[PDB]
Amino acid sequence: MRTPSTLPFTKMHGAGNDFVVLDLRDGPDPSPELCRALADRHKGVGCDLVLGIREPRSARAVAAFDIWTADGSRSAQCGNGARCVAAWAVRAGLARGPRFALDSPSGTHEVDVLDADTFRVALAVPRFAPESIPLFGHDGEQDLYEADLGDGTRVRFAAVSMGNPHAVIEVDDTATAPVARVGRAVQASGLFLPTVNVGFARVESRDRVHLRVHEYGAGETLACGSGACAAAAVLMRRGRVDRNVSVVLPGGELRISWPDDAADVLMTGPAAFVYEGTFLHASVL
Amino acid sequence: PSTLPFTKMHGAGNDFVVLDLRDGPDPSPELCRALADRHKGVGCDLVLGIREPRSARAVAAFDIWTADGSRSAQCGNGARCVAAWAVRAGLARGPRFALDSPSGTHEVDVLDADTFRVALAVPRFAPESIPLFGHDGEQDLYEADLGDGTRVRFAAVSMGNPHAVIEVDDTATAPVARVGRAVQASGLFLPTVNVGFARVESRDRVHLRVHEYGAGETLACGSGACAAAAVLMRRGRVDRNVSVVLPGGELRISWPDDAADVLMTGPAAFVYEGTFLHA
Repeated sequence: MRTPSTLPFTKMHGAGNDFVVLDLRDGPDPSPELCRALADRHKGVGCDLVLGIREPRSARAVAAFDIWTADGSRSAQCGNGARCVAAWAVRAGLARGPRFALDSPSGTHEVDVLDADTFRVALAVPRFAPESIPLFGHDGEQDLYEADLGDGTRVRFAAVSMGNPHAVIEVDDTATAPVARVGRAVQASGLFLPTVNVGFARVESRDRVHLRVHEYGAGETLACGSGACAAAAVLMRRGRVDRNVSVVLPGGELRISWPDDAADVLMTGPAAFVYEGTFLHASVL
Repeated sequence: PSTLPFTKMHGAGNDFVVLDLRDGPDPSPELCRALADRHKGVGCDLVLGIREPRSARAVAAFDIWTADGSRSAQCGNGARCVAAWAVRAGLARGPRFALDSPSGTHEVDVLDADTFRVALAVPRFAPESIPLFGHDGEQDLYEADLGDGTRVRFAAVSMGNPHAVIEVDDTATAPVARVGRAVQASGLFLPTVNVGFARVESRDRVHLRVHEYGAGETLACGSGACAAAAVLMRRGRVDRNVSVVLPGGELRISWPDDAADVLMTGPAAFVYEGTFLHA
């Protein structure tokens, strides 16, 4: 039922972090050229990430997925995307049952189906040691570190690795924060790897946290799952919120659970099917 | 109804969701907004709806909705995309035909599979036709100190919609959003004026950025390109056939004589076919 010259796809999003999902089983990977075209919001389809679904690699998983950014390069992990792959897998008959595993580029992740739209994904175990983030110029683990980013920009932040590095800055109001400017400053500070994602968090209660994230490469999007998990863990590590907490992002709301310091952070949230598509003249770019 | 077939197209990066409305209701404001949402919907500058023709001449009409669900009286790049759509659907057979827009009837020449020349409108420079306020009896280059401290020298023309055309030394560094909004709020024009920032490279070539009503800048504004060309032709600065380079692509503009329609040649592209799932 696949017309030659065309590429079927599914447009999805997880809390406004949006994806072009391809079924890559028994065929090639998309070239970088094709990924770039797919992600072009005006002349292509438009998305934060291209996700390609294949047969499982691990013994237990029901499907595997790979990830491409809007410039065509591969990416090692994605938070919101995993929920969309899970929903897509359920819809395609790949994944039956309340619980199943998915292979990402970097690991195998257990998924719980909470309802048709809601999926819970184990992401990673937070690492706080300055040595594992790495947090340069710091040796003792601390709840908060302090950065002099030049006169007029003094920043107090927490630090944690979720596979990717994260700086978490508490704010009076997130809608409000110099996300792009301070996020770029922290990224260029040399306190972290240049890949650090900078979150700006406002604690509404022990149950509810508001967050914006300046992400490496993309900059800010509507939702950064890794950053949400990082903000939650940091605020839990310092006793500010409960071990189950809602994180409110521009594009949607997630529920983060971290039952034990040695356990994986769990990320619950929505997955949405937006439209089905057929990209024309897929060989002509 | 349940799901909704659509076609995604663009004209020089000005992008559209095209619906076939020939026997169904118009998209609601709510549907238009969901359709235009780039992250949680389809994503487009405008929604276009194909309808049966109104004029004796045309093979099809089309209506236009903005990303907030309100209707729009015309669109230059969209017309080329409607032309391509109409050819593909078998509505228009040979290399020329007419299309009804919400505000007129437009001759289309099919130059090749992806290239269409469309007659936009006859330029009107009379201050009372723009309408120009405060002036409204004066036809020349104008100068005005806007309410935001900027002094601007600009030409005025109506292509159906109003246009202010400002010459600059460099389109890349021009204050398109700031001065474009200043001009719209000025009261020299209806708030609906599109504000162009044009650098003349040669008599054959013009670079342009346009601050549009409502949307702000996009990758291409066809009516703005026609307005900038007609202004610079009346000002004697360019030939009656001129290329207008926009952020998303290039258009070829011709205005054979002062009573003629301005003709706008440029690309139209099909990107993908889609089924919107509502749910």
